[PDB]
Amino acid sequence: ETYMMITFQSGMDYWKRCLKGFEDAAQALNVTVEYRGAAQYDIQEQITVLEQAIAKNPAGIAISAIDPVELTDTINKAVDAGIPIVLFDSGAPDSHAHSFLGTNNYNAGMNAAYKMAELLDGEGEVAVITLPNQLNHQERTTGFKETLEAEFPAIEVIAVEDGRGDSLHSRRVAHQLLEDYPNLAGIFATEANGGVGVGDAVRLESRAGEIQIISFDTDKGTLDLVDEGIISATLAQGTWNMGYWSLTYLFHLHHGLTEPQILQTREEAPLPLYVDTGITIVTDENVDYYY
Amino acid sequence: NETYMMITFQSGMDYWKRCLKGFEDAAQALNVTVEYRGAAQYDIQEQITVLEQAIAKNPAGIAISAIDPVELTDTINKAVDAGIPIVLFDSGAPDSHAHSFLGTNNYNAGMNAAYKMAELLDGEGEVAVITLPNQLNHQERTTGFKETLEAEFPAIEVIAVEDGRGDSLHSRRVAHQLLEDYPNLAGIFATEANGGVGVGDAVRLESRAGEIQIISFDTDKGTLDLVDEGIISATLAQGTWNMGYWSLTYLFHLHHGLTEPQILREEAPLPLYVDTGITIVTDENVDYYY
Repeated sequence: ETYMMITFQSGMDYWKRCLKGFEDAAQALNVTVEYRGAAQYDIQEQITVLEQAIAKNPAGIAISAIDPVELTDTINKAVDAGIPIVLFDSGAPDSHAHSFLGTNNYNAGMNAAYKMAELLDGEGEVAVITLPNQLNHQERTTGFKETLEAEFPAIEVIAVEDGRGDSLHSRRVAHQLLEDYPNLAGIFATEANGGVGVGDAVRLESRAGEIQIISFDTDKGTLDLVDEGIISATLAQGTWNMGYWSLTYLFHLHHGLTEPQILQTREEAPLPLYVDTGITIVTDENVDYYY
Repeated sequence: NETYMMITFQSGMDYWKRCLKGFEDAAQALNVTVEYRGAAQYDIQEQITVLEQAIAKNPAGIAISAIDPVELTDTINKAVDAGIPIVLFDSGAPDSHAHSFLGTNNYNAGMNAAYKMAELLDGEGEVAVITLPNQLNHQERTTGFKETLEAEFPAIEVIAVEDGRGDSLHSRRVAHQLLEDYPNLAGIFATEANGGVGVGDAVRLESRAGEIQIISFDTDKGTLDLVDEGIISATLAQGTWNMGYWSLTYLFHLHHGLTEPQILREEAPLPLYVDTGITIVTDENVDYYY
């Protein structure tokens, strides 16, 4: 009885706490886990990994989909094959997977808006560095923007720019933003590499902490920048929760412990649709517990 | 004697039975006891007292559906301050310090209704909504339905949203008057079970019994009968077994400190929200909901 976790950019640190929750639930439940993922950020490689998982016919699969649409046919394949499968971290809303466990990215952006307004005393100019073509980053940016337009009319969003998931690139972008906008007070990076490059731009310009910076996730570089007073806050996603509750949900499904709802098609919906695994604000106040 | 309490209002109504089934199912597996208590009427002060008494009992946890999103917050926070795990299910209290909420996402339930209406109408036509204008859960369904129509389905216009008052007879009068006022009306969404019954009955009394598409809410027998009799096109069922089972499971995790919480220096031990799902029920699956 083995439950499989499937990722992308599989060696990345973000997954380590996902996996830990997953192994904590499995230890609790006396079952086995196997970790897998595409080593690169490559859709066809994640399709191969998932296809390979389905072929071993495990007790269940938890997967963070690299793309909300281009993995769907493979996900439904698992479902069709009678394998319990849940999404975690990144979803595929049109697929037939049995649950999604992860961040409400709109609300995450809303959390960042309130934190920003607090750091700026309710006024000032802000910018976003994000990934304009990724849906989770788009929701993050819309949550932030819409929350500020709604609750903080004295804070104004003056740019949303593309940090390309790349620190050097985000630094050049941040730097250009600091030139173009004399009174820029705050920067929200929706993506970790973006925040690191925004922190390097502010510290290379001797402006730590004149410029308020909010970033995402808890990579060591992000936490070092926060511990050093450069990045003001980072949003930590509930990765342990994703792992612990995905496993749990897979186990329940596998052992038929739920009373499924019955669809028009007479197929079964044995799980809740969505588990919001939370978001934590990390500042120097709490940075220590996140290493 | 490890005991989990489920607290409701109008506690004897059929809505709750499947929540309690779910709760009891989780307890049985875990070898723990449950108690079911509630305001027997629709009465705010009554539920407050029921919850104060539960707190006094010092259970291993409390799951409660809050009769009012505001008026129960101070009592809920008393449970929290007393060190008793407490989760909301079904009807929330967003401003309280409760540990989690397990329940429908009403905006999304409205959106699901919109997609199914769109499909029923081949994406075009006049529709009306019958709702509770001053209730937040009903505002959310109406909004989710309208904004999904606005954005995704330009050729479907909702021509009216009407107050059904939770009373069918009134909703009958309303559907009838709607049918007179809008000759080309193709559909009606009722966000509330009694509106849906009133709409159903008006439609059959006018022998429109399949040229007006009707979507309702919940799985009251009155509703499911109209679905089976081809009068109601679909009804939206909440994941009430889910609510009870995962509430119990979450309280048990809280009570025993079974999670790794996120810090701030105070711990956040549970996922904030569990979306327990909405299922579209037509004559195709209606049999499984009795």
